[PDB]
Amino acid sequence: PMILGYWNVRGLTHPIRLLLEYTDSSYEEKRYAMGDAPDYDRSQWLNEKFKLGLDFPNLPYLIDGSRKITQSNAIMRYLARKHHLCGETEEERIRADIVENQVMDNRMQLIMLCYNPDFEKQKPEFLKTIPEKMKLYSEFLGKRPWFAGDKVTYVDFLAYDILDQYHIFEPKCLDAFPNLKDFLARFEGLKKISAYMKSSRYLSTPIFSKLAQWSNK
Amino acid sequence: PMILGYWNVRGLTHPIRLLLEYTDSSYEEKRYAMGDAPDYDRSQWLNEKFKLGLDFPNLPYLIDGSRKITQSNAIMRYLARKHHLCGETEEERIRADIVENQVMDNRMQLIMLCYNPDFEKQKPEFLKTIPEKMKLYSEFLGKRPWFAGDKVTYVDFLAYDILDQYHIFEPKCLDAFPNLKDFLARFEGLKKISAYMKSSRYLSTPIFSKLAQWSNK
Ligand SMILES: N[C@@H](CCC(=O)N[C@@H](CSC1C([N+](=O)[O-])=CC([N+](=O)[O-])C=C1[N+](=O)[O-])C(=O)NCC(=O)O)C(=O)O
Ligand SMILES: N[C@@H](CCC(=O)N[C@@H](CS[C@H]1C([N+](=O)[O-])=C[C@@H]([N+](=O)[O-])C=C1[N+](=O)[O-])C(=O)NCC(=O)O)C(=O)O
Repeated sequence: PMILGYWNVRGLTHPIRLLLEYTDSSYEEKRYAMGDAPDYDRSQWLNEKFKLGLDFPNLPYLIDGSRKITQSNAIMRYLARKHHLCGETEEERIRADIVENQVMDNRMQLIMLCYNPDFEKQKPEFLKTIPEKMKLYSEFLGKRPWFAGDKVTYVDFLAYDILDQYHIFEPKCLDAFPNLKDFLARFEGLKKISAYMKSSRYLSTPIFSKLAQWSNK
Repeated sequence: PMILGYWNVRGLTHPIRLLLEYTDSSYEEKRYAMGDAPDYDRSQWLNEKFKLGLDFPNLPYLIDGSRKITQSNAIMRYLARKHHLCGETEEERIRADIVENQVMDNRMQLIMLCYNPDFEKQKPEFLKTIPEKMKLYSEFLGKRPWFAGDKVTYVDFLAYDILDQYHIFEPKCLDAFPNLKDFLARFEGLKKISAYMKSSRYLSTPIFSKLAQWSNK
C-alpha cells in the first residue's frame, strides 16, 4: 500500500491522515519516535533519512507506488488530484490557494509562540491576536458550507486542522463565530471522519514534540 | 491595470515582479516604506491595510480588476494559470508542488538567521548547512533545462530567486554545482528578464527590511 512517514505527533500532518481516511486509501504509517531529554534522539529517522529515494528528504513523506513525495502541501495536492478534490472553477482555485497558504502562516505563528522559552509570557498577548485571526476566517467562509465553494476540497482538511488547534490553545476563541463552530461540526460529521475519530489510528494529541511548552505530551 | 503592493525591498516578491515582466502584464506597483530603528514606522501600509477589500490583508497583494489576492504563492499560481505556465502532466505538477514548498522552507531558514540579534555568532553554523541544500537542488534539476521539465513554469521563478539570494549571502556556494550556475545563466537569458534587469523597475537589494541584520540597507 501507500506509506505515510512522520513523527508520532499531530504536528502538521493531521490534514494528510484525515484525507487518506476520507478517500478510503490503502495505507500504512511509519510513526518515528524521538528520544527524551537531554539530547532528544532523532536517530530512528536519521538512520534512513537519505535511504528512501526522496528528492528533498523530510517529514512528512508519502510513498505511493513509484511516486515519492515530501512537503505536506505537495502531499495534500497530490491526493487532491488523485481523488478529484480540487476547486473546479477559477474562483474555487483562488480561494483554495489563499487558504492553503494562509493556514501555513497561522501554523508557523503558533509553533513560534509554543517553541519559545517564555511560552507562558506570550500566550497572553498572543490570545490577543486570535479574534482578528478568527474573524478573518469567519468572514471569508460566510454562509458557504465549505471553504472553496459547493463541494468539500482538500483545503477544508487544512482549515479544519488549524481551527481545531487554535480551539485547543484558546478554548473560548470561537464563541463569537458560529459559522466556524458549525464548520468544525460539519467536518467532524463526514461519515469517514467520524469513524476514524473513534478508531485506534486517531492521534489528536500531543501536537508538538516534548520540545515545545504546550501540547507537548 | 493590475496593482502589486509590497515593501520597497526584494524580500519574497521578486518571483512575482519577474513573472509580471515575463508575461508582458500591464501592472503598476506600490512600494511601501518602513521607518528606521528604533520604531521602524509601518504607517504607510497600516494606513490602508484594512481598506483594500482583501480577504486576509497582507503584503504582497495583487489587485486584478475584481480579483484581490494575498499570499505570494497564490499570486504566483494565479498568474501561472492565466498564462499557461503550469505543469501539463501529473509528473510536472508534482515536481512543481515540491519545489514551490522547498523554496519557502529554504527562504524561512535565511530569514530566521537574518532577523536574529545573534546573527554574527549564528552565521558560522548556518554557513555549514549551505552545501547540503545546494546539492539537493542540483541533483533534483539534474540535466533538465527547467525545474518541472522541458518547459519553463512558474516554479523556475521561485527557484531562481532563492538560488540567487543564497549566492549573494555566500558567493562560492554554487562553485561545486555547474548545472545550478547554468540554470541561473539561462533564466537571466530569457528576453523579457534580461530587459527588466536593466530597467528602472529592477530591485535586487536590499533583500530584507530595516529590522534585518544583513542586506537590510
Ligand atoms: N506567507 C505570506 C507571508 C507574507 C508576509 O508575512 N508579509 C510580510 C512581509 S514579507 C517578510 C519580508 N520582508 O518584508 O522583508 C521578507 C521575507 N523574505 O525575505 O522571505 C519574509 C517575510 N516575512 O515576514 O515572512 C508583511 O509585512 N506583511 C504585512 C502585514 O503583516 O501587515 C506570503 O508568502 O505572502
Ligand atoms: N515545509 C515542510 C516542513 C517539514 C518539516 O520541517 N518537518 C519537521 C517536522 S514538522 C515540525 C513540527 N513537529 O514535528 O512538531 C510541527 C510543526 N507544526 O505543528 O506546524 C511544524 C514543524 N516544523 O519544524 O516546521 C521534521 O522533523 N523534518 C525532518 C527533518 O528535518 O529531517 C512540510 O510542509 O512538509
